[PDB]
Amino acid sequence: ELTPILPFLFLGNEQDAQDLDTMQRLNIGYVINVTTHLPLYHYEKGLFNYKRLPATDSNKQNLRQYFEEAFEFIEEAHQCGKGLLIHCQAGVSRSATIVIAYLMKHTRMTMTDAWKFVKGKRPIISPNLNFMGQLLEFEEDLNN
Repeated sequence: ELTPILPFLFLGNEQDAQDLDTMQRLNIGYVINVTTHLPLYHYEKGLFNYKRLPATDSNKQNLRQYFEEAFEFIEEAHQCGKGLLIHCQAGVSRSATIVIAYLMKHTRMTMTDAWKFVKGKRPIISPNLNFMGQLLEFEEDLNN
């Protein structure tokens, strides 16, 4: 169910991060794990490059702090022409907020539009009020 948000960006869940067979058929070379507790599945195989963003899906969690780290990673994955998977435990809130924000800054889109695109491919996404609110400040601060 890994949703191709882009040619070079896929958004999925925990079971998605485990399907190695699938992942190298899609050409994934990069993984962002947006959890605090889950393994970097397949790390020992030496296949992928990984970045953990140890966030929880709380109304108290700050993702804006990770926005930059995730973009630099995603853009390198573009510059090198291989796929990137971004996952949480379910692809609904944490990992989607980060996708929405990249689609904002490194594609030409407002939040409404970036959110609309992603929900159109992956309609289970439901970022919580806290994440929404952090997406709004990000819009202001870009279009400052």
